[PDB]
Amino acid sequence: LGASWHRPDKCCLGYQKRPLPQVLLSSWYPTSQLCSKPGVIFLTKRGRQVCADKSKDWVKKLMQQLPVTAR
Repeated sequence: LGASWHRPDKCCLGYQKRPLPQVLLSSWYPTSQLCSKPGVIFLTKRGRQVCADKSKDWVKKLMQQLPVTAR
């Protein structure tokens, strides 16, 4: 504990598991590499974040459909 927030557990242990539509998606940001199984989270336009693994199929298309959260 102690400012645990300082630790961004973005390395979602599990992923969406389902293919979401880019019709409402915005972009996607990659997690750290110091994880047991880090992938990439998708930040919908106005929806929410979604952990996914580029390894997937729909997650791959999105990567090409969207750029990446850089800021």
